[PDB]
Amino acid sequence: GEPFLIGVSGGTASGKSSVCAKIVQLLGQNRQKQVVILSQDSFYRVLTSEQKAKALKGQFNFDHPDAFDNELILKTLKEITEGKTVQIPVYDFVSHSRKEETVTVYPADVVLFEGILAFYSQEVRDLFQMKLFVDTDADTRLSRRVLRDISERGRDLEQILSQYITFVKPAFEEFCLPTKKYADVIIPRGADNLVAINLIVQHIQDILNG
Amino acid sequence: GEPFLIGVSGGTASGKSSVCAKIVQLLGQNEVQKQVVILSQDSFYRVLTSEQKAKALKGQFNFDHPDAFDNELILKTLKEITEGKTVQIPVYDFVSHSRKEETVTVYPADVVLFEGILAFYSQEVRDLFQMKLFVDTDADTRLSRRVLRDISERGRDLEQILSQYITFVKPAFEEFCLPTKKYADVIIPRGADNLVAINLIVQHIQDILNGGP
Amino acid sequence: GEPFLIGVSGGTASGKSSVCAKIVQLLGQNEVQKQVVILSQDSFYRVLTSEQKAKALKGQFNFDHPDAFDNELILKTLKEITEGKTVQIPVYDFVSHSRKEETVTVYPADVVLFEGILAFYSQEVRDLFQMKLFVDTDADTRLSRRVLRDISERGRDLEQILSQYITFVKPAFEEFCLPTKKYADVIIPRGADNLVAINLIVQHIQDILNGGP
Amino acid sequence: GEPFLIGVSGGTASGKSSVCAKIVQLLGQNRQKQVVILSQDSFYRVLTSEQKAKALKGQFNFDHPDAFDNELILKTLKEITEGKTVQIPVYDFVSHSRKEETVTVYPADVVLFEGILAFYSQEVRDLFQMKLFVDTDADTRLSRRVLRDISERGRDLEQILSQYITFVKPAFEEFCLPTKKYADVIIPRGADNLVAINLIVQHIQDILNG
Ligand SMILES: [N-]=[N+]=N[C@@H]1[C@H](O)[C@@H](COP(=O)(O)O)O[C@H]1n1ccc(N)nc1=O
Ligand SMILES: [N-]=[N+]=N[C@@H]1[C@H](O)[C@@H](COP(=O)(O)O)O[C@H]1n1ccc(N)nc1=O
Ligand SMILES: [N-]=[N+]=N[C@@H]1[C@H](O)[C@@H](COP(=O)(O)O)O[C@H]1n1ccc(N)nc1=O
Ligand SMILES: [N-]=[N+]=N[C@@H]1[C@H](O)[C@@H](COP(=O)(O)O)O[C@H]1n1ccc(N)nc1=O
Ligand SMILES: [Mg+2]
Ligand SMILES: [Mg+2]
Ligand SMILES: [Mg+2]
Ligand SMILES: [Mg+2]
Repeated sequence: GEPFLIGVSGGTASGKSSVCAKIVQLLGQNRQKQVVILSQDSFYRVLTSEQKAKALKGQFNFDHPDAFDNELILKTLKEITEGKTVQIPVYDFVSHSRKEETVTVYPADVVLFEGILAFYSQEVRDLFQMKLFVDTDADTRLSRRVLRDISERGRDLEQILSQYITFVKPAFEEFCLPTKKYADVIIPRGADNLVAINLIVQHIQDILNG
Repeated sequence: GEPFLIGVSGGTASGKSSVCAKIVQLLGQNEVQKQVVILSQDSFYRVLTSEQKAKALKGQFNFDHPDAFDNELILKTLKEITEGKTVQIPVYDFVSHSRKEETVTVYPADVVLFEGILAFYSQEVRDLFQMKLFVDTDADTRLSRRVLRDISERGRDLEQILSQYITFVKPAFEEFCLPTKKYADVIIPRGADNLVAINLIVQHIQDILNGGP
Repeated sequence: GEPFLIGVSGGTASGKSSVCAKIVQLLGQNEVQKQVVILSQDSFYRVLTSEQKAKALKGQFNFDHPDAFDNELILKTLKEITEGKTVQIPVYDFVSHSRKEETVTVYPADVVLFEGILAFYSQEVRDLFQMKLFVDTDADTRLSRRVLRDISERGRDLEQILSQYITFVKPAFEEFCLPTKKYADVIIPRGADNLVAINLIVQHIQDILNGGP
Repeated sequence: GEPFLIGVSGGTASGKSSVCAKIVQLLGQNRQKQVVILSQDSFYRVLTSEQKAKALKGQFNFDHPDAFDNELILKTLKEITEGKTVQIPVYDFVSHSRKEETVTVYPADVVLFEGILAFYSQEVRDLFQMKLFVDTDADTRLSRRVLRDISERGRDLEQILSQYITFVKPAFEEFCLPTKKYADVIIPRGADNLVAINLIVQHIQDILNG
């Protein structure tokens, strides 16, 4: 069959992955539908030595649409829509290097693609049969983002905040937030909005059933 | 010869003090001078009982709640300043959460600026202000500034800072500060960076002090 | 000899048109005159396809969404007005949800006011404005004004009005209009009733037109 | 035993009664705790013929603290806290008349007292062992209030709105909203905030159990 591709966007630490996890979990509550969640973060571009030098100095914008391998995203997603098995790269964010190992993703009935810029490119955007944007208060997101980067990346607090003000927040307002208008459903308060998520799940189930 | 009281509000680390400072500096650049004094709501915290200080040590005291401040003393102080009287302002030790014996003498001035997250909360205090300004700054910009302020305090954990913010500061802002925003004369987006708005406010103050243009 | 463009935003029935009207009237009272024209975003709705009009008849078309407006035509029109050109403005029939054949000629002016709930949404349009104002009015005050406007339309059900508001108008305001509020130079609480704020804005406009005080 | 008195306040159509119903319903989910919900609207004062004339002309403020029989409220609530059976008046809002029939309320383990001005009087406020304030967007509340009054009171639309602007909204900002500072828990989004309500229920259960 043909997979049902769902695109999920939203600002940093807005709860995109939590909303996808909730969707899969509620899909199984109601044979079973196979569901897989993909992340745009897996498709960061391979950096040159100069770009990696700027990144280690905190001078590379990883929130700009150019930072993502949009060509690899488009090709991976188009092969999924045609029902094939694909290989997903494994990107190391602490070292800014795409690892050699890949992850095999077998065909599923529903595929969720989440990322801060999932709706930016028009070609990938037209592949999504449903599009969701996760909305969360900017300070709530920042404090999640700060705790997340302190532990998962081991970075300094002052350097996290200066990176946020320099790159993350401006790129959100210039590149991510405008893609909100392409969303079929906008979800305020993220995964805690179980009412909205339940409507989305019921909509997904009715499209697959008939 | 009546002091001109200006109330300044806005969320934590929105720029209330910087806006007050910019107004003071701009008022002096166009002097042909004016006595200007700045008061802060943070000087009027209540003295905590030993029961309350115990909860405070466990991070279970809401310092952002209206009850945390001496609203009676705020009103009495600002009313006397309005009448041209000289007032005594307490000094508050935040480590001890108590008031030192020494007070600060504050003399009347041409312009008195009072800044506070809850400056507009009480109706009696709000009516004392002949001009009211609200500083509107992005929440994540404010949180970044607020974290850097609090973290400079020695032995103040970051996860303690962020959890106090999520539990007390953000809810108190939404529930007690934001409903008063409607009462301002002018709302200043982006804080002290908004000089077109601040220049208009300063020009309006100069013309009130001069009895006209 | 360049027209001075002012962008005005704020939620539904916040007072955008009244604020524009008050600015026009106050600019003429202190003339020693200035040509001022007012444009509205509601003139730039897109023509609806027969598929879209069908959903509109079932109350399932979002007229508050950014896609409902001709952003290309808005930008092209305001860019030509900025250059001092004369523009043709469409006329929109709301019953038919289509554009009449007749257009309205709009000549350049000293001051051009553009008002719209989504006036600041697009970055290209937002940068054309040399001054940006946001009108901040209580939501229940706005809803009361909005219901009385819509209910005067013949055969327009009240429960249809309120459900269109809850489904489309309020969410679009929170998700598309409010994030642009930060870009305004001045935020006007309580709308056209705020004459201290409006007087400051008018005085600032007069001084830009005069090249100084 | 002694009943556990809970006071619930909030603006018009904020969901106060819906929050009380949800609390009772979740209390029984977890012998059983007997719970009763009382409404401040039952204790409107008996109007004189002149006051009733102004009310029929739309010139009486039913949102002012003086409109409620605070003496009867205090006495009814104090007798409840001492464990007695009380009689609750039955007020007719369309006619502004207290009916002669009363409702018998037998002792319960938990008593919820909801009303726009439940925390206004300090004497009634000190009787509440827990205090809750329900927060909801003003336009959401107005549209609920409008539909509610169109049907339950049969009033004209223009007269509902003018009453709201003249009395309801100003009295909310002057009398109701300031009592928010007495609340132990503030509930944004009303009954839809099942996370906050669950914490309240668990707190109630732990106070009753031990
Ligand atoms: N910096 N920065 N911001 C980006 C994005 O905002 C976030 C995307 O996902 P999200 O968690 O915001 O949803 O990843 C961060 N990233 C990317 C590569 C790397 N080597 N280190 C990182 O930190
Ligand atoms: N926690 N907390 N919040 C409060 C207020 O929100 C902020 C004042 O407002 P502002 O400076 O943000 O304008 O001070 C914090 N405070 C209070 C006492 C203390 N011993 N240490 C503190 O940190
Ligand atoms: N529905 N709705 N919302 C829209 C907008 O929110 C409002 C414009 O903004 P404003 O007048 O509130 O400033 O017009 C309404 N509209 C649009 C088309 C039509 N045929 N009838 C209407 O009523
Ligand atoms: N008018 N008015 N406002 C009041 C209050 O706002 C509301 C209290 O309860 P709430 O539903 O706002 O929670 O009752 C209304 N009332 C009272 C007596 C009467 N004879 N007719 C009424 O309509
Ligand atoms: Mg993620
Ligand atoms: Mg300060
Ligand atoms: Mg208009
Ligand atoms: Mg009720």
